[PDB]
Amino acid sequence: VNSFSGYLKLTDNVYIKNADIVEEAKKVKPTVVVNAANVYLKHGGGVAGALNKATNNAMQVESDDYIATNGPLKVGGSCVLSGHNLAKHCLHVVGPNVNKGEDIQLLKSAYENFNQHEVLLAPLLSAGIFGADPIHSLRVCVDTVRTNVYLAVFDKNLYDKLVSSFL
Ligand SMILES: O[C@H]1COC[C@@H]1Nc1ncnc2[nH]ccc12
Repeated sequence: VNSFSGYLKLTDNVYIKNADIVEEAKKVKPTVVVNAANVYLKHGGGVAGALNKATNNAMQVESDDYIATNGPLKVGGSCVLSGHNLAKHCLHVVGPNVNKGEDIQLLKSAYENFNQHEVLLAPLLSAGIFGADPIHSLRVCVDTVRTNVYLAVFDKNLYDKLVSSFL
């Protein structure tokens, strides 16, 4: 039993809700919140910009030190950093950005990072400003993630479409 509330159950391990991931994280304080990161951990917009803003830019400060030490992530890769005031940990995961020409096949590799954590609050990878089809992202999530994932979908219209089209 966990404290996630109001989710629709899609499969044995995947759950979904129309919610603002920032507000969800502040309420639940999950062990892991997933950020829709880029390889430079520049949290300018989308989910990343919103999560970083909610940390009063502390996420960005920590991320800049991480990059200065380690260099950029790989597309499809991840790193674990602090969750600040939102969660114990933030798993920064880089899905492919279609508006940069990146290979959508890397979306499966991106979701594989979730399997290193027993329970996660997450957005749909490569959705929103990353330019992928969110219906496809949900399909890859369900077919790749084996741990317990709670998906927050900000847009109500999109949430309803994802549920109604789910096979
Ligand atoms: O699938 C994501 C990528 O593009 C649009 C979607 N964005 C979001 N999803 C959940 N909570 C959110 N809070 C702020 C932005 C946001």
